Amino acid sequence: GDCLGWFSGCDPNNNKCCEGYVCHWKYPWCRYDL
Repeated sequence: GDCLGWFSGCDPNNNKCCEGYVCHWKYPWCRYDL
């Protein structure tokens, strides 16, 4: 494992997900960026 993943939870200030995902304040879970 390298990144958190859309399934994993992350923060907007401490985003630790893989390219493509975004920790928008809207929700904790990593939301897609499409």
